[PDB]
Amino acid sequence: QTQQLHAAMADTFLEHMCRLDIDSPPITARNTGIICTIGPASRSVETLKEMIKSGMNVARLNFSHGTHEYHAETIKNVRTATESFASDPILYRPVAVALDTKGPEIRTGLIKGSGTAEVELKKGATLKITLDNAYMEKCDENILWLDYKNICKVVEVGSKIYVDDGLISLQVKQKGADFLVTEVENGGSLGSKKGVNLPGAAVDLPAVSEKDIQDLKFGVEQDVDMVFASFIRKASDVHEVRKVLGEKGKNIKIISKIENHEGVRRFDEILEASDGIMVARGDLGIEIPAEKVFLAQKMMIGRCNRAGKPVICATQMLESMIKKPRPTRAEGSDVANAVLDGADCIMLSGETAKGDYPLEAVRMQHLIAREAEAAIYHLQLFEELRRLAPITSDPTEATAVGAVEASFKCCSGAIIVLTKSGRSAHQVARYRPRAPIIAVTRNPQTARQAHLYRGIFPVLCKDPVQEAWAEDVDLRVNFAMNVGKARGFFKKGDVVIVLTGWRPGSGFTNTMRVVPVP
Amino acid sequence: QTQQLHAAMADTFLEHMCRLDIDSPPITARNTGIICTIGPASRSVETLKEMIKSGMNVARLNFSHGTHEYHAETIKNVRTATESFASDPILYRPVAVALDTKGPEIRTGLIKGSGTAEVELKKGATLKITLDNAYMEKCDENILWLDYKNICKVVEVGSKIYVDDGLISLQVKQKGADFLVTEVENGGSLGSKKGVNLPGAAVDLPAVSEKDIQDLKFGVEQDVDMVFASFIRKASDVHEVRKVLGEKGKNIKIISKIENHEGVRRFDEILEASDGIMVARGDLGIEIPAEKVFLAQKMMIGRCNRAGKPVICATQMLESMIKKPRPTRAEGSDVANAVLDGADCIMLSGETAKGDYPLEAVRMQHLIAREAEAAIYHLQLFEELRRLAPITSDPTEATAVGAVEASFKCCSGAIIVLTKSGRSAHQVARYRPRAPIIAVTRNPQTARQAHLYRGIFPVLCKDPVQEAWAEDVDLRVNFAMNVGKARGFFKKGDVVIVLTGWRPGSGFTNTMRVVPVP
Amino acid sequence: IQTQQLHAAMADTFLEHMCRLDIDSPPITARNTGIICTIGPASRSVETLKEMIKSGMNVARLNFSHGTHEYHAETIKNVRTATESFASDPILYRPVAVALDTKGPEIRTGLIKGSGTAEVELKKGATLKITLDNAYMEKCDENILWLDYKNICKVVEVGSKIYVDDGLISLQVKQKGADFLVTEVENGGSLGSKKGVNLPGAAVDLPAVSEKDIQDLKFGVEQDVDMVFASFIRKASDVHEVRKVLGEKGKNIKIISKIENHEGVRRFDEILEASDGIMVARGDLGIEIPAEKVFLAQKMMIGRCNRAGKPVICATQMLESMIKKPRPTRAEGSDVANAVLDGADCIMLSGETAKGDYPLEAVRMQHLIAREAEAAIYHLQLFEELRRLAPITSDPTEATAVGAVEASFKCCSGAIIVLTKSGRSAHQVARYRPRAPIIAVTRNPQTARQAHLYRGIFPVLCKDPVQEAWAEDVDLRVNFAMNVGKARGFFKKGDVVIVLTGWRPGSGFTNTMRVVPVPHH
Ligand SMILES: O=P(O)(O)OC[C@H]1O[C@](O)(COP(=O)(O)O)[C@@H](O)[C@@H]1O
Ligand SMILES: O=P(O)(O)OC[C@H]1O[C@](O)(COP(=O)(O)O)[C@@H](O)[C@@H]1O
Ligand SMILES: O=P(O)(O)OC[C@H]1O[C@](O)(COP(=O)(O)O)[C@@H](O)[C@@H]1O
Ligand SMILES: [Mg+2]
Ligand SMILES: [Mg+2]
Ligand SMILES: [Mg+2]
Ligand SMILES: [Mg+2]
Repeated sequence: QTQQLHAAMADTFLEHMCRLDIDSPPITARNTGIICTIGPASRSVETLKEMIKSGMNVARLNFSHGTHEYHAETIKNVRTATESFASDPILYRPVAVALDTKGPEIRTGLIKGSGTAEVELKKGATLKITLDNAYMEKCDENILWLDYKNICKVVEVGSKIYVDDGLISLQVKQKGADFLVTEVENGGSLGSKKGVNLPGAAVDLPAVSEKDIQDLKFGVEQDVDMVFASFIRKASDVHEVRKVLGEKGKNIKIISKIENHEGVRRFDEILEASDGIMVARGDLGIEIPAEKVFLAQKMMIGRCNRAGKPVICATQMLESMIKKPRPTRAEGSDVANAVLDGADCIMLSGETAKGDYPLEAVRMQHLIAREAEAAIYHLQLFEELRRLAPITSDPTEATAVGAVEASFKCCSGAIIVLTKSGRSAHQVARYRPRAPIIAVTRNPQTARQAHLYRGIFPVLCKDPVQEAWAEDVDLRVNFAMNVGKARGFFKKGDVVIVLTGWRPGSGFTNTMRVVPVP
Repeated sequence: QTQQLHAAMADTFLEHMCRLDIDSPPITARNTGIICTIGPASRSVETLKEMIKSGMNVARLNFSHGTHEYHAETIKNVRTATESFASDPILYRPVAVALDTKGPEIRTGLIKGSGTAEVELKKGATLKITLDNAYMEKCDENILWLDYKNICKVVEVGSKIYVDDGLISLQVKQKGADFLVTEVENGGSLGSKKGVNLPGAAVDLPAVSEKDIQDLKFGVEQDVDMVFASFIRKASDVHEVRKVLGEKGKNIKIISKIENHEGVRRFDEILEASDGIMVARGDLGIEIPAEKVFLAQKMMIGRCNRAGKPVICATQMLESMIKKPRPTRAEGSDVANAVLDGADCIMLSGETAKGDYPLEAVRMQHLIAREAEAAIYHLQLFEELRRLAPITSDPTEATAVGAVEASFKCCSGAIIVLTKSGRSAHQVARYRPRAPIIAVTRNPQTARQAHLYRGIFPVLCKDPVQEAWAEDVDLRVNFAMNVGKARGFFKKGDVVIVLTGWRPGSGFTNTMRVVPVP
Repeated sequence: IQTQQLHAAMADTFLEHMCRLDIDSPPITARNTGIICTIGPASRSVETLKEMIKSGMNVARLNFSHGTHEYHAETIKNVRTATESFASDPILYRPVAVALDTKGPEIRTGLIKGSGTAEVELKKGATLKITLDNAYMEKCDENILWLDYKNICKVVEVGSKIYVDDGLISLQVKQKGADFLVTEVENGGSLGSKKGVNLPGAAVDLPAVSEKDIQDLKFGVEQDVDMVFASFIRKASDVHEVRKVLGEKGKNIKIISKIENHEGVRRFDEILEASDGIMVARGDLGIEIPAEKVFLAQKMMIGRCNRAGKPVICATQMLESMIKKPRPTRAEGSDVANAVLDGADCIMLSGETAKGDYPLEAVRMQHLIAREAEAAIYHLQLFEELRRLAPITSDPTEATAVGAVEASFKCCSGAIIVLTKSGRSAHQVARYRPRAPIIAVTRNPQTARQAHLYRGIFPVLCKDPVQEAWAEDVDLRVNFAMNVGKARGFFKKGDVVIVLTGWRPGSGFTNTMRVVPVPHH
C-alpha cells in the first residue's frame, strides 16, 4: 500500500496514528511551500539554480542587515537563476521573492569606549536605565542606555526587561520620569548595541521604522511578490504597511509576523487585515515563555486554516544544519509536525543564508514535508473544514468543495485550476485535498504568489491567447496535463479534476469536470 | 427560518432532535416516492387523474387476485390518466406501473360443502391438520387440510401456525409424519382456501409459481416498469425471476420482497442479485415476531442505503384510512420514521385499492414525507455515506459526490442531471442531497423507473434532437430550469447544480456546473 | 449468534448500526421503558388488574374527562388491592403508581335545536355566525353556533381557523365584532351538540385549572396519587397554578405537563423548566397543529426532555387497533419502537386498556416492543452525546452516576444498583441512559412508585426495619436488590454488577460506586 492510505482510512485519530507505515512511500508531489532566506552562503546564481532544483519556492531577503545595493544584487541573482529554466515552460518552476522588514527595535548603547568591550552582570545587582543621551557611548554595569525614549510609559514596577536576545533579564523596581532602577535576575556578559524586548508590554513603537518605510518602498521598486512585515502588534500596524506599499504595490501580499504577546492577543483583528501570517518562533519565544510557543504556533496555524489564509512556520526548524549535513531527530520532528499542524510554508533562515549546508537543508525540508503530507488525517480534517464552512451562495466556493470532495472520492492525481488571480486555486487549497493543485495562469505574479498556499503548484502559460476562447481554455488544460505528466504526478489512465469558468475574466470559475489523463 | 435548517446545523443528533421545529415549513419538493396499489376504489380514469395530482408516482398491481383481462384494464386506465397531462411536458409527471407477483403459497381446503360456509375456532380447542386428501373438500373445526405436502418435515412441536393472513393462530402440540395436532391460541372464523404461513420455518416452495411464470410473461407483454417479486428467500429465487422475464424483459427492475425469516437471514445475497428491495411488513410480521419487524425494516433500509439500491416500505402505513378520513398518530409516526429511516418509496395497499379514502391517503403520505425529509440529519447522513463510499476511479461517481457536496454548500435549489439510462441520477441520489434531483431524459422508461429512488424528479423531454449536440444539451438544461421554476422548486437568482457529460451516450457524465437560475 | 444487539452496538457509524440490527439477537430479560395504562370499564376489576401488573403495567392512569369521584375512588381501591396482592413477598412485589389526568379547560358548543342527539349539516363555503349570547345555548342551528368561551373574540383575528368537534369541522373568521364572529365553513360535516372546540394558533386565555380541575386535583391529594398529568399546559404560569392547587399537602406529587397545542409547543422550554415531566399528548396536539407535523413536536420534546433529564411520556393511539383486534398494525408496532428509540421514558395506552377488547394483549405487546427497541438504541453515540452536553459540575452525585454508567458499559453489567431515599440518585443514573437496568432500592413507597416515570429504573421497596449498624443496613439493602435481580432473571451468580451507595445516611451523599460480582446467597 502507498501514500499512507491504509492509515487514511482509519475511523479513529488513534487508529490513524497506529497505522502510519514507514514502508508506505509518498506520492511524488510536495505540497508545503519552502521558503529559503538568501545570504552569503546561497547568493550565487550557480548556487541558486541548485536551491531551486532542490525545492526552494520562495527567496526571503532579511532587511535586518545588508544595504539596498547588496539586496538588489541578491534579487537579480535569484531572478537570473530562475529564468535559466524558463526555456522549457513545462518544467519551469516559478520562484517568488520576499522582503522581510527589519521592523522597530530597542537597542542599547556602547559599553565604556569600544563597542568590543563587555561588562559582567551579577544575579541580584542594581542596574539603572537612563534615556539621557550623555550615556549613549559610556554604558557600564551600573548605568545602561536605550533608544526607546518612551520605555517609562509602557512599563510598570515589576515588569521584566530582556536584554541581548533574552539572555539578560531585569525587573523594574522603581520608575521615575527619566530613569528606571532595575534588579538583575539573569546574570551574564553585557555587550554593545544589544537588542531589548519588553515582555508583556504594549510597545508603542511606530508600525514601520524610518528604515522600514524606505526598505518597503524599495521592495515596491524591486517588484517583490510578498512582504513579511515585522513585529505586527495590532491591525493598524498592518494597515500602515499596506498604506506604505500603497497603490503601486497594492497586489503585494502582506504577511504579518507575530513576534510578541500583543501580537498573539490581537491575532484575530490582525489576521483579518493580513493576507497571511508568519509564526515568528525566534523573537516570539523571547517575548513569551519558550515552553508556550507551540501553543501559539498551533493556535495560529489553526485559525489560519479556518480563515483560508496562508500561514508560515519560521525559525530554527533545521538549525543544526548550519553546522552539520544531517539534522537532529527533534528538527526532523519539528518539520513533520508543522506540516501535520497544517502550515502552508516551511522556512529556513540561518540554514540557507549562512550555513555550511544550504542544499542539504532544502532537500531535508522537501523530504519530510512529503512524508508528513501523506500522514495527515484528511478524513477528519476534511469533515471538520466542511462542517465549519460558512453557507455561501458563491458558485466559486461551491465548485471548490465539490472538486475537493470529488478528488477524495477518486484518489485524483491532481486538481487542475485555470486561475487569473489565483483566487480559484486558493479556494481549492483552503480545503486541503491530498492531491496537488496545478494552477495554470498567464499572470507571472500569480504564479509566484501561489506558492504561499499549501498544495498549489503554479504553472505559467507563456503561449499567446488563442482566437476562440474555448480552444484557449482547452490549451491551458492541456498544458497542465503535460506538466503533470512530465513531473510524474500522474500517467495516462489516472483520473484528474479540472476546474474552469464559463466566461473569461476573474471569478467565473464554476465548472468541475472529472477527466481521465489522455 | 425554513426547511428545518436550524436543526440541520446541530453538532449532535440530540441537539438535532431538540431543534426540530413545527414552525419551520418544508420546501415544495417531496423526495420519497409514493406507491399506490390500484384496485376497486381507484381503478377509474377519473379517479387516477386525482391520484396522480395528489402525488402517486407508481401504480402497484397485486396479482394475488384479479384476472389478466382485469389487470390489463387497470393498466389501460393508469396510462389514460397519465397521458391526459402529457400535453404540457413541463407539468407532466411520469407514472410507473408495477406488477407484484402472487408468489408461492400454502392454502387450506374448502369448509364442509360450499366454499362459502365458515367454522368457528375457539381459544384453546384442538385443531388437527391433515394432508390426507379426503379432507380437501370437507374441512370443519376439528380437521383442517393444507396443500403443502412438506409441512411436517419443517415444523416441530411448539411451532406457531398462522391461518388466514395471521388472523388465526395455532401451536403444534404433537407432530407425526402425516398429521399435526394443534391448539387454537387466537379464535376466529375459519373459511375456505385461506392462506398459511409457518413462521420461522424455511419454506422450500419453488421460486416462481406456475401462475407466476404466466403472470410475469404478461407483465413483459404489458410493458410494466418493475416487478415486486414475492417471497424471495434466497438469491436463486431472484435469478429464477430474472430468467423468466428473460431477454424480452431484461430491462424490468426486479424488486425482491422480503417476507420471512430466510429472506431476512439471507438478505445480503438477495440484495446483491436484486435491483431493489421491498420490506413487506404484513407477511413479514406473520413469519417473525411482530415486535421484531422494526428491526428488520431498519436493517434493510440501512443496507439498501449502503448499497445505493432502492428500498420500499410497505403495508399498513395508513391502515386506518381504509375506514376513516384522517390517520392515527401512530400511522403519522410510522410514515415519518420510514422516511427518516431513509426509505426510497413509501407504499399504500388497502388504503388506495379498497378504502373509502384513496385520495386522502395519498395526500397524507405526501404531507408527511415532505416534513420528514426536512427533518433528516443530513450532516451525519452525508458524513456517514461519504466515509463508507468505496474509493473508485469511476468519473461519474466522483462527479455525483462533488455535485452533492456542492449542493449542501450552497443551499442549492436543485441538482439537474441529464441522464439517458437514469444511472447518473441514481448515483446522485445514493448520496441523499436535501435538494431535489430533476432528471432530464428522453427515455420514457427511464423517466418512469426513476421514481424508485429518493429525490429524483423524472422529467421527460419529448422533443427531437436538433442541430449541435451542445445546444441540444443546453436545451435540455433549459427544460429542467423551466420545470423547476414552474413547480416552485426555485426562482430566478437561486443557484443550482447541473450535471452533463463531455460526449453523447451513457457513461461520460462528468461535468458539474454551478449556475444561477435565469 | 450474539445477543442483545451487541454487534450493532459496536458499529462506528449510525448507518452501520442500523445495518447491523439483527432479528435473531434476543433482548435481555429486563425492560426499561415504563408502561402507563389507562384504567376503565375493561380493566377496573381486581382480577384483571393482577393480570395487568403481571403483564407489565407500571402506572395506572385515571382520565378525569369522564367518571365521578365515587367511580374513580373505586378504580384506585382496586388498583391498590391488585398491587398489594403481591406484597406478601417483597422480592417479587412490583410497585404500581397511580396517576390523575385532569380534564382541563375546554371550549364546548351548545345543543342543536331541540334534542341534544339531533344534528345539522354544514356545507363547504356556507356562513356560520358564532355568538356567545346565552339565548342561543339551547337552539344551535347551521346559521348560529354558541360557545362557552366568553373570551373567544379577544384571542382570535380575521383569518384564524376554528376547529369544531375534534377538528372535524373547520371554520375561518371573516369578520370580528365585540360579541360575535362571522365565519365561513372550510370543512363540511355533521354538527352535533356539546362538541369540543380548538382554537389553532390562538393564545387561549382559559385559566390553567378549571373549577372541576381544582376539585379533581384536591381529590387526587386526598386519594394520595403519585402524579398528575395536567391538561392543556400552555405557559409556565399554568404549571405554577397546578402546583399551587396541590399546594403544601401535595407538594410531593409529580406534576407532568401535557403539551396539547401550539402555545404549549412554542413555550415548551419555560414549561419543561417548571414541570417534573412532560407528556406528548399526540391526539389533542394533532388537532391543534397539522397532523403531519406531530412527529416533529414529539421528537423535539423527547429530545429536550432527554437533555434536561426530566421524564417524557408518549401518548395516544400507539396501539389503537387493539381496541378491536388482538394484534397491532405494523405502523403501531413501528410507532412504539420509535418512541423508545426516540428516547421516551414511558409509553402509554388509552382506549386500548380502558375500554378495548384486549387490555392484556396491549400491555404485553408494549412490553415486547420496548424490550426489542431498547437493545436497538445506539448507546455509543447516545452516551457520547449526553456526556458532551453535560455541564461540568462539582456535584459528587453526578460524577458518581456517570462513572457508574460508564463502568456498566465497560463490563456489560447485569444492573446498576442504587440505594435511593428520594429517587434522586436513581434519576441521575437514568439520565445517562445505560443499557443495564437500574434497580433502585428504597424504603419510601412513594419514591418506589414515582420511580417508574424514568427510563430503566426498576423500583424495589424494602419493607424491613432499619438495622442497628448503618453499614449492615446498607449491606442489607444491597443484598435485597441482589436477590430481586436474581429472582427476576436479570443476572445469575458470576455476572458483574454496579452498586451505588453513600458515605453517610440521608439524601444526596451518594458517592460510592463499586463493581461487584453477584454472590452465591
Ligand atoms: O482565478 P480567478 O481570478 O477567479 O479567475 C478564473 C478565471 O479563469 C478562467 O477559467 C480563464 O481565464 P481567462 O479569463 O484568462 O480566460 C475564467 O473562465 C475564470 O473566470
Ligand atoms: O446522448 P445524449 O442524450 O446527448 O446524452 C448526453 C448526456 O447523457 C449522459 O449520457 C448521461 O449518462 P447516463 O445515461 O449513463 O445517466 C451524459 O454523457 C451526458 O450528460
Ligand atoms: O441509610 P439511608 O439514609 O437510607 O441512605 C443510603 C444512601 O443512599 C442515599 O440516601 C442516596 O439517596 P437520595 O437519592 O435520596 O439522595 C445516600 O445519601 C446514602 O448514603
Ligand atoms: Mg524579528
Ligand atoms: Mg405472501
Ligand atoms: Mg468503518
Ligand atoms: Mg385533552
